Amino acid sequence: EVETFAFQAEIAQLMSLIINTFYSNKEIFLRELISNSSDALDKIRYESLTDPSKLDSGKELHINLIPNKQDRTLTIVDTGIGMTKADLINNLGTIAKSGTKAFMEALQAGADISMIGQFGVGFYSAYLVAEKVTVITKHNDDEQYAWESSAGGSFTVRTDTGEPMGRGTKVILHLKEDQTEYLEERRIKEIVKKHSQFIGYPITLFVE
Amino acid sequence: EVETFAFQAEIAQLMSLIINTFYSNKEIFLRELISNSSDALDKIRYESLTDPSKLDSGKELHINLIPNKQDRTLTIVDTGIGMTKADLINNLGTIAKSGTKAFMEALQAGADISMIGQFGVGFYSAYLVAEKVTVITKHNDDEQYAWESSAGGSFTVRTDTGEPMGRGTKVILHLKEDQTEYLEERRIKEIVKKHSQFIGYPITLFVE
Ligand SMILES: CCc1cc(-c2[nH]nc(C)c2-c2ccc3c(c2)OCCO3)c(O)cc1O
Ligand SMILES: CCc1cc(-c2[nH]nc(C)c2-c2ccc3c(c2)OCCO3)c(O)cc1O
Repeated sequence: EVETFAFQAEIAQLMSLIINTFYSNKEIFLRELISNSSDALDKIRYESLTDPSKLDSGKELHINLIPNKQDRTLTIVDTGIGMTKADLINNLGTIAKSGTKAFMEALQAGADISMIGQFGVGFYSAYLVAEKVTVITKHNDDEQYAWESSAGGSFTVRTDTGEPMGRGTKVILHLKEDQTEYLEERRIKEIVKKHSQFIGYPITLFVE
Repeated sequence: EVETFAFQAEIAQLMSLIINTFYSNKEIFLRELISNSSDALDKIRYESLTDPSKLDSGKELHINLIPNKQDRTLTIVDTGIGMTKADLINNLGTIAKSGTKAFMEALQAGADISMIGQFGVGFYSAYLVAEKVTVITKHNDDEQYAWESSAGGSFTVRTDTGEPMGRGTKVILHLKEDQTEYLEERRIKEIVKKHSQFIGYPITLFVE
């Protein structure tokens, strides 16, 4: 079973600006995703302080960067708090309607696209480099869900068959044809060091 | 009634490093506090999307910067989600034990003190400029509380008498004698523009 939803008008607009604006500094997508992972990891660490049982679905709090040159996907996995079905539908837990409006007004007054994360909508920077994004997520209070979108104004949500992840969020970037540099090991390392060097959780870059 | 608590050893250590390390770029305290306010504002905006009644304690989502040269205090107020008594006691809702350890290890490997916010413990950067910090907070699910500390290994929590704030968090910096520059209007504006220029919520700098 697959449900299909329209993005709110404001998120459709944000997505179109990211996809259609000429902007060469596309590499900032990664620190935005890493920063999202870090926030979700913070959240599970804090909840676990009063209820250790929240970590029964995995004690290790970390981030994995997984390139696959065959599928042309870059995957950012964390073992953070994950998301419920309702959070996913509700702009992946972001304040995207108000965040987008504030971001637009900022762009009018001298901001640029790399400041997107300052408005709580950094997730959508994914579309700087990816033609399609799949988000798989598992919250302690819910089943595993798969969100997906190639933009165009719509996204799907379904229950995720098979591969149970325990707890956390997985962002699979199906990369644009001309953005394959972000599957190269030295490129990913360079970007982590440039933008995400000092982070509260370990980051493992998988090799192929 | 006043309760007195010991900081966990790790937070006592973080606090001592901030107070005793020679580090001239003290002005970053403000963007860390503004960034905390922004996160709390994000949180109430998101909760309000499924339950509008969460905003009955105030619809306006903003940040106020209030200097007072007579009391020598700089106060950062927001109308964010606020904090419960347990959050306050639990390192003001931060992941400060793990955050501190990660921050220390980062400092050993080329980080500096301005990266403190990357470890979820930016609040304590307050002690770069303040001899005593008072935090007043009001969550929808609780009464108004006052947290306070002049470091030295301890903090107090009490119920807050009188001045009800509706909803949010108030950080009153009782500034060190030699740090009065942060009460000057042009100094505060300069710092907001340098470090907190593009933020998802309005910031009002009160005049005297
Ligand atoms: C789809 C975007 C995304 C979300 C998460 C994530 N998992 N669990 C949570 C609560 C989050 C999350 C949600 C919203 C958000 C986040 C993180 O960063 C702060 C403000 O916006 C994540 O871990 C990675 C990620 O790329
Ligand atoms: C005492 C530190 C502080 C806290 C808040 C605040 N109010 N409500 C909440 C949930 C928060 C908060 C708590 C922890 C935290 C915050 C924000 O920034 C992200 C991670 O660490 C705040 O609004 C301002 C502020 O200076």
